[PDB]
Parts: sequence; C-alpha cells; structure tokens
Amino acid sequence: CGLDKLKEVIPENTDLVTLGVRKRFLEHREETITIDRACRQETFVYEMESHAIGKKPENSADMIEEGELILSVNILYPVIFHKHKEHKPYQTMLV
DNA sequence: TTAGTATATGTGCTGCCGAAGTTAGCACGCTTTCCACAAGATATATAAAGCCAAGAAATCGAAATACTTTCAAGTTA
Repeated sequence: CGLDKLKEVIPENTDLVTLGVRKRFLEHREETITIDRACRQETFVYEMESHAIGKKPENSADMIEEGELILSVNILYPVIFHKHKEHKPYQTMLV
C-alpha cells in the first residue's frame, strides 16, 4: 500500500467506462467554456469549506473538546426564489 | 260459720296527640289475542317528463421541459 506503485498523464490508452463521459465533458467544455471560470457557486462552496480548515481559537479555553456534536441545519425563510429549480431557497448552518 | 284473699266491676283518673277549627277593613286582579273485515300484492298500455345512478368524452389544472432575457465576467480592441 504505497504511492510509488500508483499511476499529469493523460487518462487514456486503457479500457474504461467513465473515461468516455470524461472525454465528452472535456469536449463540451472546449466547445463553450473558456478557461477555468463561471464556477461562482463552486468557488463559494470551496471558500466556505476552507474557512473552517485548521483554524485555532484566540483563547486556549475556547478549544472544542473531542466528540462534540455538529449538526447541519438548512433553513427556508424566503419566498423570493425558484420554486421551479428543485428548491434552493436559503442558507444552511452548522451548530 | 267467719275472716283473709283474689278478681273483675264499672269507674275514674291521666295524658294523647291531634282536630277542627279559628285570626279585622277596600281596589286591583300497558298487555294478550282474537278476530274478521277489508286492504297488500299482484299482470297491463300508456302517452308524458323529471329523477338517480354507471359509462364515455371533454376540458380544466398544472407539472416538467423548451425559448428568451439577463445579467455578470470575460474577451478583441
């Protein structure tokens, strides 16, 4: 179980299944998507997840003890949104 | 035969609670059977329309996609 014996290189020249979908997506990207952008919500999620990576408290007494319950709670307050798009109305919190 | 005793003799006492009767003057005001006589419940046109419930077709309601708009960030300049 090492990395020196593990496959950067173009993922091709092997009998695969998902690689066909991957190449189709690459072609669809080269068609209209330009460089690496238009991923607004994607970068939002990325940064909002990185904001909580390895941040230490200002005081030593504010260290979260091991095993503390973290609960994810979505909230739907507003009516002003897409009732059509599967429903994505409002923010989600952690407590 | 006569004095002592038990009884009933009607009598006379006590309470016994109740009995009739009282309280003043106007103006307002259901069951068994048994029973018998006649009335369900019966075919049958019959024209007529209104009603009350299975089916068949129709269209309304709206849900999952297809167009256009719209930004917003990024391109040739």
